[PDB]
Amino acid sequence: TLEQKARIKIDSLNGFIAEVESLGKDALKEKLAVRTAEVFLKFANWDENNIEENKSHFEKYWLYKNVATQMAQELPDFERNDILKMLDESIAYIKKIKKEEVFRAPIPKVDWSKVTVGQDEITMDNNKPVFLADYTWKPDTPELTEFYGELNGFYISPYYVTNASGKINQNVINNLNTKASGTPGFVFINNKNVPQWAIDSYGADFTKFQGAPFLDYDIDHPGAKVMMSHLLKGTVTKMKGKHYTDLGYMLCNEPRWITYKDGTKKVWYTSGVSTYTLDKFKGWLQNKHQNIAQLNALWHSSFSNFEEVVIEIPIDISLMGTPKWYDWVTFNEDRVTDWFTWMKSELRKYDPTAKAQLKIMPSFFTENDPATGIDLEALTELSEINGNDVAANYNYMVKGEIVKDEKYAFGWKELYMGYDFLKSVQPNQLIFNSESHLLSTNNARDLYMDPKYPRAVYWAAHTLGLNASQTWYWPRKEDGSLKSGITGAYAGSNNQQPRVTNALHATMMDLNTHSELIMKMQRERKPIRVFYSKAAAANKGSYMEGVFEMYEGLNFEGIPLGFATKNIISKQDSSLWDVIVVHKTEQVTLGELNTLQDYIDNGGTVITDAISLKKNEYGLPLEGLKQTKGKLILANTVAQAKIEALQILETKNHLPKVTVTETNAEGYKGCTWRCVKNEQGNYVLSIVNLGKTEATLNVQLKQAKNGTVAKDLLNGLKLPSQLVLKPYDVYLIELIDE
Repeated sequence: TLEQKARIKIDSLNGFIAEVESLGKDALKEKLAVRTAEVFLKFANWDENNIEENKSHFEKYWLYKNVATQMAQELPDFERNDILKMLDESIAYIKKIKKEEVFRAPIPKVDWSKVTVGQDEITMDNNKPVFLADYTWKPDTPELTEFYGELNGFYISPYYVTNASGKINQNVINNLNTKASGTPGFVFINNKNVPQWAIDSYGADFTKFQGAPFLDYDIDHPGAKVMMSHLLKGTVTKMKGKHYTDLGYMLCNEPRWITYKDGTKKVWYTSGVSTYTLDKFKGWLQNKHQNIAQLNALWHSSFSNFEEVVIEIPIDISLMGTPKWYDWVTFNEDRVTDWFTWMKSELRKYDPTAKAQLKIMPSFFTENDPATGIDLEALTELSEINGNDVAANYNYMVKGEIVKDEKYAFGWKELYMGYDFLKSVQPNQLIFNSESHLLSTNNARDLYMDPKYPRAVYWAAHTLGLNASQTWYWPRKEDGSLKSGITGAYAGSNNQQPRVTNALHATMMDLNTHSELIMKMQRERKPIRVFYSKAAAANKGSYMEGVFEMYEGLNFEGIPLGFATKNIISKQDSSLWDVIVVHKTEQVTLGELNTLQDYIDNGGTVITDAISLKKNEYGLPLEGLKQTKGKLILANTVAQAKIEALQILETKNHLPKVTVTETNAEGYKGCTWRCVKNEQGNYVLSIVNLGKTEATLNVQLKQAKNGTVAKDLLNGLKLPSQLVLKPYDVYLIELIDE
């Protein structure tokens, strides 16, 4: 039987591990293989005995609905055979280790008990930087914490305020009194299960208006603060300085305040707003317009004063582009930011050192979701840790079928644009993906997913700033059964994927081995900033297609990309970059325009196309920019702006000191790369093939005295002049002058 073969493989592998370590080499990756094999052998025996439960889970996901029986029946032998391939791959490699056909540096073993969470790095002893990985709901057992992480945490919810005097649930106080510091983790603030006293006191209106589906109450109702203050006051002083606050206080799980309509189509999570919200909107309208006639001309309204302003919320999406749509969506962003400005300062009263963060989805930003109320920049400014749960799309499920990315190996835009924006707003802060959806999500899933994919995307995520991650997800219990509450997200995901799970932590050991090189790419200057306007975004649903168009054209030059905004220019040192590129940003506020002028007035360079920067948020004409002491370069096409932008770096001497030229059968580059200098002063490249076909790379130094010879840092060999990259392939190489 397959399991009997597998235990034979395990026996041979363990034997090889022992021999290699006796010769003084490191076999920690292969030890991860064996454990992953043991664990999933257990998973598969439970599957075999629970076809009916597994069939019901496969019925919950549309891709597998019609073959649920088939999938549940075949799952145990899928997992077992995946385990065999895993053991074979490891057995072969540990023989190359034994025979010295490869040289792999000892992998550091991350003891979570001996790691320190800094401002922009996590480090273990010896001050070696490290990167942390765990899973959502993984069991806390020795079997799993040895390789799959030891993330700590604490969970609070307004349901713990048991009366209106602010008494906290006693079993929670007992737990908080006896829970030790423990390993590093984060505080989860639930915003559901409003307690009965709040309902009784504040009435039906208190929960009629929601930040659905993860906040169940009216953030603008005065009771909202009374309730949240009670919870924070009664628990947080017990948490101050505990290691389970090291990765912050998560103020909200996937926040959003969706407030638009679409005729008779169902808009998920949308809500109206209370009288309290309209009262703040009126105040906001007073500050924005000054007098009612100005608002009335833009709204085509005829209010006599601001107290008489009326707006229908949810506001229909057909109004997008109108002044009234801009005012609502912008105010909605601001009022949500106000709630978290309040929530943070209340938190600080009880833990003055608290690091705020949110589990924000950056896809609202990269996909330009309408009327969400989420100002990604403004909530990231208020955070000490760059929280998020960004995703990537191995595929796209359309109407219950798999569709692949039309252009690349997988959908990476959300990760690269997302994290580059996070690291432009908070360049000196850690990234903590507290519910990583790089493996699977609502519309991305494949039981048979190629194990090269988790490697590429987690490697990519870490070059971009990722420092710690809780990966979605590990719903399996200790004995291999499943937690109750299994939804459609389960079928096909990582708890049915031995080699996908193996790849993840095996890629983490590569990342940790060479973590100093990764931190150099995370800290690298970002000389080119693509401009982003919330005003353009509010007005044009398709706005982020033109933005990605510019970003995409720049993202394969060995340069880490960044963004610029009004606040980034107003608040940060312009010497941190060389040029700002504007592309297809047709509407901006006057504050945005003048800040871009201030940047040129003080010696900066702006590349823009002719169509941008000439209408305001209401569609009224703006003067655009002028060249003064700095420079203004006009360039309509992505190709021209790319030529102009790279020249500015050339002048300022900020181009990579390495060139990479790529052949592929696609007509565009798909190998994205990074270049930094190591301690011996040799240049090191990280390369990921994002393209859907094989790429040949000619890599050369710029000042080579003898030549350019590349060495594989992962396995210690010299590589051929023409590097070949299959889709998803990952290279970490050092360039030598020979």
